[PDB]
Amino acid sequence: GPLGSHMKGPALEDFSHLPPEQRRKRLQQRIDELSRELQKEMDQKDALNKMKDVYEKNPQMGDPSSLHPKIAETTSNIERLRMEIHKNEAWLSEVEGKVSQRSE
Repeated sequence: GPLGSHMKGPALEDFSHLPPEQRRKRLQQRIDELSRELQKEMDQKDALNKMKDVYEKNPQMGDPSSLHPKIAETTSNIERLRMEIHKNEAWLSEVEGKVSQRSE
């Protein structure tokens, strides 16, 4: 089944198996991790872009093309982490719209 929740290990695209209130609490914690993780990668990219420039202005360091895989993967992790923030926010859009567990 294409909709059989084919998730990549710890990368859950669900969090629905727990109730909205408990859910959003974990979503906030997930966003916490991902945003803090992303902060590293975003900085890492700028560092790599800076580093690349150093390799360009001063080949003393080495070859800038050897840093192309660096920037590529670094940016890929940036996208990866950011979209994982988005998925959480997407669920929050639902969860925070229905914080009540229906009627009593």
